[PDB]
Amino acid sequence: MKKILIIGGVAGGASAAARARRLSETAEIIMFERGEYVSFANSGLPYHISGEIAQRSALVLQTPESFKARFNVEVRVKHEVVAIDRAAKLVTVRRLLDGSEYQESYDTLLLSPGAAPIVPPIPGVDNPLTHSLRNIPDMDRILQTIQMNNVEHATVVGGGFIGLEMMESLHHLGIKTTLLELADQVMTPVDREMAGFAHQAIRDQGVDLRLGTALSEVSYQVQTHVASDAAGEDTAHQHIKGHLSLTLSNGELLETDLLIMAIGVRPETQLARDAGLAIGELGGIKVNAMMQTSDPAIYAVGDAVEEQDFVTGQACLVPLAGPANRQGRMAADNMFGREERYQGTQGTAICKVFDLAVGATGKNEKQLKQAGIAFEKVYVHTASHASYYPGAEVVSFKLLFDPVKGTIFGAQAVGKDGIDKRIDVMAVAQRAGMTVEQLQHLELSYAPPYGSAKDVINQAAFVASNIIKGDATPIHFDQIDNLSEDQLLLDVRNPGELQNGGLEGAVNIPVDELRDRMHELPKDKEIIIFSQVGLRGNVAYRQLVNNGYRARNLIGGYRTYKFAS
Amino acid sequence: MKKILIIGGVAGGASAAARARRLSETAEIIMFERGEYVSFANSGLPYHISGEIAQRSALVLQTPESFKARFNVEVRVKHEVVAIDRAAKLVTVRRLLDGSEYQESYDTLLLSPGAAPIVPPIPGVDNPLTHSLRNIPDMDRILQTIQMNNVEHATVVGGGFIGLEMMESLHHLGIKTTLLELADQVMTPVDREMAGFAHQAIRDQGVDLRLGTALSEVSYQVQTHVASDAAGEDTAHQHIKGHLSLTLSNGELLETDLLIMAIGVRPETQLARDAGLAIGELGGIKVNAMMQTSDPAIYAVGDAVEEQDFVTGQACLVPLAGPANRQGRMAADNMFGREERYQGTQGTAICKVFDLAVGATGKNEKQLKQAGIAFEKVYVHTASHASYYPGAEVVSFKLLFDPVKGTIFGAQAVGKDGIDKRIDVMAVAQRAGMTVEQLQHLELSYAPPYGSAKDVINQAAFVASNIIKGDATPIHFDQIDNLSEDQLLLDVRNPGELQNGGLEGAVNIPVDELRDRMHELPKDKEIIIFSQVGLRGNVAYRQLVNNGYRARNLIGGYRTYKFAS
Ligand SMILES: Cc1cc2nc3c(=O)[nH]c(=O)nc-3n(C[C@H](O)[C@H](O)[C@H](O)COP(=O)(O)OP(=O)(O)OC[C@H]3O[C@@H](n4cnc5c(N)ncnc54)[C@H](O)[C@@H]3O)c2cc1C
Ligand SMILES: Cc1cc2nc3c(=O)[nH]c(=O)nc-3n(C[C@H](O)[C@H](O)[C@H](O)COP(=O)(O)OP(=O)(O)OC[C@H]3O[C@@H](n4cnc5c(N)ncnc54)[C@H](O)[C@@H]3O)c2cc1C
Ligand SMILES: CC(C)(COP(=O)(O)OP(=O)(O)OC[C@H]1O[C@@H](n2cnc3c(N)ncnc32)[C@H](O)[C@@H]1OP(=O)(O)O)[C@@H](O)C(=O)NCCC(=O)NCCS
Ligand SMILES: CC(C)(COP(=O)(O)OP(=O)(O)OC[C@H]1O[C@@H](n2cnc3c(N)ncnc32)[C@H](O)[C@@H]1OP(=O)(O)O)[C@@H](O)C(=O)NCCC(=O)NCCS
Ligand SMILES: [Cl-]
Ligand SMILES: [Cl-]
Repeated sequence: MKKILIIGGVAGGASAAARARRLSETAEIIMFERGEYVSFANSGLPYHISGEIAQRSALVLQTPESFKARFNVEVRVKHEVVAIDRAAKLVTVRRLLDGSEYQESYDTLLLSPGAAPIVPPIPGVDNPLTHSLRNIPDMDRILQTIQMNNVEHATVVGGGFIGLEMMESLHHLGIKTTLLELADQVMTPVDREMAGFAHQAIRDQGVDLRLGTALSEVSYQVQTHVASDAAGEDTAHQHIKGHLSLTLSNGELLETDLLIMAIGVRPETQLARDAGLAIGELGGIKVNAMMQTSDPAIYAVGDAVEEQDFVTGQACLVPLAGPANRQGRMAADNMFGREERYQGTQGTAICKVFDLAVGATGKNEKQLKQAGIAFEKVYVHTASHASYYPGAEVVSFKLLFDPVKGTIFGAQAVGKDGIDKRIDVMAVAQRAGMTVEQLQHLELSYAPPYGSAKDVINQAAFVASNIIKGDATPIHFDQIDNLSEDQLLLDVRNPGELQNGGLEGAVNIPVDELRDRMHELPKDKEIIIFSQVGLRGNVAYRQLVNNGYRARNLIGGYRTYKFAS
Repeated sequence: MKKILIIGGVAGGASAAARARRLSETAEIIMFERGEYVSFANSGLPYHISGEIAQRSALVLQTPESFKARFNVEVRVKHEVVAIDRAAKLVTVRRLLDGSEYQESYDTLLLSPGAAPIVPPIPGVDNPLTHSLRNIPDMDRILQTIQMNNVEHATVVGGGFIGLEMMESLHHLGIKTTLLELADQVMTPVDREMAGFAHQAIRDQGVDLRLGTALSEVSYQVQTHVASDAAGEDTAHQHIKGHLSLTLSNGELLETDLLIMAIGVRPETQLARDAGLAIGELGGIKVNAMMQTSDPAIYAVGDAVEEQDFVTGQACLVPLAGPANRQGRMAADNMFGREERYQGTQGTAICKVFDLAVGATGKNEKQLKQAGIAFEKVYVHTASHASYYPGAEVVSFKLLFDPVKGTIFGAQAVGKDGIDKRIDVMAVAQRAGMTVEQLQHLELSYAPPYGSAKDVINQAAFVASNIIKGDATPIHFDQIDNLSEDQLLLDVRNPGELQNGGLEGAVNIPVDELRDRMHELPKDKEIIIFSQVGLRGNVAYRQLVNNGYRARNLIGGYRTYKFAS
């Protein structure tokens, strides 16, 4: 009989306990959870706050009792592991109900303690109106402040998925909200020009979005005066729990009834550092492909561990649920001696931003330049399904690739429909090792309500392949303001379109008149073309190079350029 | 100048015309179309009938004048090519206005004449109330008979995708509909147990669905009595364009005001036969992977041609638009000497069936059985996204595979949401050569409005892999009604579920009471287990097999079983 101990009872740990039982009826399996619940839906938390998930019960998927009855796993809630004594193969456990302590032995241990919200060195940030969100109790504390302090304005710090989901929820409740992000964008897995779509959706919701802005100080002021009907004052706009006064990195003041801190999570490494387990250079527990720590009897999974990046093989931190469930499953396997290797993380993710979804997988352009990896990029703006059918929405899609070998580095997409499907297709093609040239041959579902004869993904593969083969010559949005004297900017859109915007200094020849008016264009200038989304631009470009011009086409067209600034 | 001639100005021909122009400004390009429209949305026609697509102009994507302005292609509408003289490189062309003819020389010809609806040898089939649907004038004639003959009841023959779309579209106009199909199922790309979900959806809408049944005779009866208000009669339910009396294959009479024939299409091969071009055994034009016919100067693309099945590499006929459009473009590359090879057809398809979508890629189990290829299947019935999030729907998913090599032969999926996404991911996985064991490491997008932490596809990969590894032992819906004396049937649902249907003779032990009650099961029999969807069944199976019983779990559970009859 192996005795298996599991630390943490949610995505990594609960996943390991269940698989471990299916693998062996003779193992004793004990699972410790310092909180009151196991198997709850962390991802549900922001949606219960807005009432979108109306029922609290929907957030709890198993109980200690249901884990005993189904899996004969002893789940101990309110029991926090406080030490691991490796040589003795004993853990010390604390019963949070009374503070008493006991020890328990293991043959093998799995650590899945997750990652804790990041506490920023901001004076005053510890106070009755400031909260992070990790679990059900942090959610109740948020819900309680909202009710009790009559919250009418809230501020969210941080523009990753947790902070956008909080921003969205609080907006759902009619709360006026301010989002502060220190970066120049929300959602760092996408690149800044892709984020410009979400920035405008956020601003059209009346949210006060402050990018490039840090929170420097928090001042909490207790309310000393309770207004009352009996004293004939208005009480509707009163805050009995107090007031926050925020000082920002530019000395401006923000007044707020509630502050959500959502600036990232840090792996839970204290048990593991106290036990002498190796920690990586990002601050996560270090594990081999088999998710074994520096002690071969101890395994670790999920948001506490560093993972290998699929694309680069380098270490990364990717706190998502998919990888933690599949890791917990595979450490159970390994713990019965199956030697299964985890295959690295692409960091496939997707976040709801009001009516938009913003998706990415693999590496973005900031991560590629930083590691010195040479790359090329394309943009398409193509209907989510046959345009002539109702409800079609523009998907803006970025593909990043090796301009020689055609390796896929990453893909990003933003828009109001079909985003999860395009990201999921690129995730599988990258994982399977397909090159951009091979992407051209994908054979995806087409009927008018669901797709289009040539998909979003096929169009992107043709535009990228045309670059790789020398059939297209690109210029990008960040190059096109900076033209030299042997370049002539040509706009191939129709004249009426120019009023929504265009570029300073452009000659206008509409694409469908170009073949005839082309002698107006001198052959001793490189002609720098642009259209609305890049498509008519390519047609023109082809016409020109077929006639001996030197030319470039603006990838993603004016649309990309416009959301890039 | 190369002189390029193109027969057919829609999906194959038009794609090849536009590509060919991007390839060369000097090439003379002439494209003949026997009808009045080029580049029209064939797929949109049933949708404009219903009024789902409100304006006829949405079905027309180019015009001869747009094709000449943008691409300098001379489109000749109402010109029909009536012969090819290959040895002289001349086609004979008929002007359908006049009946006059001429010749036109070519350097290279492309045939993309499509496929014609199949004409059944039924007596009486040719009459004014019976119509098939290939193009805009077909569509207009159906609309005309609808309005003129005050259609209140119609009959559709054929349960393929066009027949299904026309049934929905008629239902949508308030027209009572009967669907007749000779096979035992609608939508033959999917297996009969998957189409059972579609049968229920269609019946639920009050459509009269008759599987297994052919049309034997049609009788058209012209109307001699026009009811009038002046003679004080009810004019409301009259049909001045007459009446159809249909005789069915089992003797029954069916009376209807309109008959729609959608029994499939047949490649247009007459021109290719008269010219001596090779024709394959399925009756389509025979091409190599460069799209070239038996004459090197003559290419052929689209519905008129036989393609190469991705999975087996034998011949098939797949009349679908994505392949047509990518074949056309590659043919034009080949005409300029680029020697590109098409990579075979997976048959990826999806059809909207009322609220349901039914999709497939690859080979089905009928087709694998016919070719004598050894396979295995799994079913899963998994929420389309996190089910604690509103809107989740059940995706019923079938994976066909090689039970020893893990090769992916095909996948099928039915449900009200997320179908296009799951079939797309499978088409990508199969195309890139992943095996079922590799599917388990797919990292798909997860946020609650869009997926779940383990996607539908991961769940199906785990269940197939358990079977390959020997960790699961399947029984299927069509074996479970048998059962020898060495076998015992165990339902592991909860007692209240047995009220919604069960399997006669089951012993019921709920899985959550099974570890304590297991001694009730004798160990000298194989315990044949079922739960609702297969999931609790697997938990059970593992407990028994870990205690030294012989057992099998029913794959897809009672749900797959139920929809199989
Ligand atoms: C609001 C929110 C929304 C999210 N949305 C998504 C999403 O949409 N998509 C997605 O992929 N991911 C999302 N995530 C992330 C996903 O929840 C995590 O990546 C995943 O839960 C990590 O699993 P884990 O097992 O590593 O850690 P956790 O799920 O954090 O589980 C760790 C458990 O260990 C317990 N514990 C820690 N130390 C001890 C100890 N010493 N003794 C006993 N118990 C201990 C903790 O209390 C915790 O309950 C979201 C997270 C949050 C907070
Ligand atoms: C109602 C309907 C709905 C459909 N829905 C879908 C769907 O949802 N998804 C999907 O993938 N596919 C769908 N299809 C199929 C798809 O439209 C076809 O696969 C694609 O059109 C075939 O392209 P093609 O170029 O081979 O044929 P076509 O589009 O049929 O074009 C051939 C053209 O050649 C012309 N022609 C023939 N002979 C001559 C001649 N001798 N001279 C001059 N002209 C000639 C014909 O008039 C015709 O216009 C649908 C088809 C129909 C009819
Ligand atoms: C649910 C949870 C308790 C684990 O239980 P689990 O039994 O391993 O998981 P599932 O219910 O997903 O079932 C998976 C098993 O069922 C099997 N299965 C799934 N569908 C099946 C079907 N229809 N038929 C037969 N077997 C099936 C799978 O193969 C797998 O078993 P295996 O691992 O032995 O191959 C756990 O992962 C969890 O606590 N997660 C919720 C919390 C969380 O993830 N939070 C993160 C952010 S939201
Ligand atoms: C549209 C049609 C005329 C062909 O036009 P086309 O110019 O080849 O096709 P598209 O608009 O799809 O453009 C594809 C081209 O633009 C390029 N492109 C697409 N988006 C781009 C972008 N944003 N930037 C740069 N280039 C882009 C692609 O690379 C491709 O050019 P390439 O083939 O030389 O690589 C033709 O397919 C047709 O008549 N279809 C309607 C009929 C039909 O298909 N119906 C069947 C059932 S609905
Ligand atoms: Cl454009
Ligand atoms: Cl079940």
